[PDB]
Amino acid sequence: AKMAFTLADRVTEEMLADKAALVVEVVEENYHDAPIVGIAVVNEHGRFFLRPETALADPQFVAWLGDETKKKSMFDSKRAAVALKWKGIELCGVSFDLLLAAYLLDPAQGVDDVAAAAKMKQYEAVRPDEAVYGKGAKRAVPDEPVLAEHLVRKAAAIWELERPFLDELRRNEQDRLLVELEQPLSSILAEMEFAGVKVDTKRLEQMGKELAEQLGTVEQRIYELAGQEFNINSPKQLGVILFEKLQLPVLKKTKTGYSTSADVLEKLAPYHEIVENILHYRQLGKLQSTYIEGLLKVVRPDTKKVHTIFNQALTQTGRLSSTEPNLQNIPIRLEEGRKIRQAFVPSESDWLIFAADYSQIELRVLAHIAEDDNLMEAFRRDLDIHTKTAMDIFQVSEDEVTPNMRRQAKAVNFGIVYGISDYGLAQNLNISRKEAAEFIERYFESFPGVKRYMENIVQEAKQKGYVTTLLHRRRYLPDITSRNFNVRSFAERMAMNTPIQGSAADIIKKAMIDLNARLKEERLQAHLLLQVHDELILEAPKEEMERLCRLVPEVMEQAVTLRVPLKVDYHYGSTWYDAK
DNA sequence: GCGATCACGCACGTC
DNA sequence: GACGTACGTGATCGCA
Ligand SMILES: OC[C@H]1O[C@@](CO)(O[C@H]2O[C@H](CO)[C@@H](O)[C@H](O)[C@H]2O)[C@@H](O)[C@@H]1O
Ligand SMILES: OC[C@H]1O[C@@](CO)(O[C@H]2O[C@H](CO)[C@@H](O)[C@H](O)[C@H]2O)[C@@H](O)[C@@H]1O
Ligand SMILES: [Mg+2]
Repeated sequence: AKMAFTLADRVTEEMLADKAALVVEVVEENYHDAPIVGIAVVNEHGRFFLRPETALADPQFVAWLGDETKKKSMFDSKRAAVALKWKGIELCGVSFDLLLAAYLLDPAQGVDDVAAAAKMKQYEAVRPDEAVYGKGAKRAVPDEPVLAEHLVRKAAAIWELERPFLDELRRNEQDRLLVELEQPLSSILAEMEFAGVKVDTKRLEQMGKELAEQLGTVEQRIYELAGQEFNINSPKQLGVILFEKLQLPVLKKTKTGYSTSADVLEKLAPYHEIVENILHYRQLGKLQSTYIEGLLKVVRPDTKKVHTIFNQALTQTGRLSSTEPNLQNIPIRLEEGRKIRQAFVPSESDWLIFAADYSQIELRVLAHIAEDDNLMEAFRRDLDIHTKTAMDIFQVSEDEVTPNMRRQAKAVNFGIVYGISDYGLAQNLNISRKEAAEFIERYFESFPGVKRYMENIVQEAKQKGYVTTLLHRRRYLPDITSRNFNVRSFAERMAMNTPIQGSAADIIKKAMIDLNARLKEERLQAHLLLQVHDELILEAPKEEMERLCRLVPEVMEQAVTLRVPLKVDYHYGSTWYDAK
């Protein structure tokens, strides 16, 4: 049965009530400078559809959008807020975001439209967006009657579902997590995305040119060494060259053929000079295709900025992700790739990039949650944690810790945080399962509080059905009761890891909210550009650097109070590369 | 049948 | 442990 609404030709006062469900529809996946295709409002007075050209040109409607005392409930308010920012319109007063509510209640549902959220509460009187707009290439905005009914049904669902969602959040003790953390964060991310990051495209193009020259040389050397020409980028052609023509050992298999992962190739390098060249080719080609060509494709040519979109409602642990471009995986480990960061520059003359990162936040969170006396003392002394771990597991003095010992202890520390397993550690360190098991046993002997946490958290996951983070984010783990060893073991590792990774995510999100409040109080021009899981990147006038050196680390260190200190390192410079 | 698209396995970049 | 993008390849679709 059809849903009744007014297809309005002009904005009226009853559309401007002080509580409403609002839909401001942006169909393009990337909403930056994208069209708004229609607007729906549902409130005490009825249901309304407005054409955007009309509504967004109407002073009363625009004033209503920007009035913080006029409360709106929405789904994915950041998309609307950013699309409106590109049109110079402020959206304020969003008091409920159904996307973030659904995400907090259960991130595993993968809710990404109103219909998916609605089905959580047995409400089905709204179509999935994919049904209305189609998917992929065939995607398209439908004719007005179809569009208007869809937007009004979405607004009506939001209007109905706010109360039951808030009720369930309150039962879970997650209502403050929504209202005081995720919703305010959404506004901060909207500002970050809209500001964008300035790119030195000439520098990127120069790099592109160098890389292409190097790739040509290496490509030709590979042909020479192979005694043949082939698609180095093909798994089938390369496999025939390495494991048939050149007879290299097959040390590892993939589902459907020969593994050629770098870890495998590293092992084969002693047998034939072609291998080191394939590795080099892959290094350069990744930089060329993903970073140089990829970034240049998405830079806006007018302003030379890139505008990422942070997906706030995707990861199972409460981290953000970043897309189009992903600015959370710009190279840093190897110097050649690291130079890519020289192309990320401040957006104004005489400004600088300032970067601040937490030192070992996940192990500090683990020390806190596990109340492990040895680990807490280590951080209270601000020790090098990997050297301390080596001292304990290998039973030696600090002087006797060799580089290889520190390297292996570091890998153990990562294993412990990720959800230790003897097979996984063995693969990482390239040792036997028995040997890896001995490393883990020694670790738990030195850190018995961590051992107790790991046992207890798996038991809690089984008993309650989920694990929780410091600020009450939850992750359900139904596979924890599986009678399949591999399925169950993966869930156990999630039970161990999620409260650590997720609590670290909670802390940095709170730090962002606190930082923006402090920046506004101090009336600094500095602002956030990016978050990369445990680090915040800002730009500001050079004259603000001294103040930021004190202000940013303090805010990040004081965001929460743990049983150990939090420690933040910081650097600044004329490009992201130099903020090291 | 011939591009256009979709789907998936794979490899590799970050924290 | 958590992500996103690029690529090659084979399948499928879209329309005659
Ligand atoms: O707008 C972000 C918000 O939208 C969702 C879908 O509800 O993701 C869409 O937007 C993305 C960013 O452009 C795409 O990466 C994604 O493919 C698209 O479905 C949410 O998942 C997200 O939180
Ligand atoms: O032997 C106990 C030890 O095994 C683990 C897995 O490493 O859990 C297993 O043992 C349980 C009972 O004590 C089950 O509840 C669990 O499902 C099973 O996998 C550890 O958590 C536990 O300490
Ligand atoms: Mg760090």
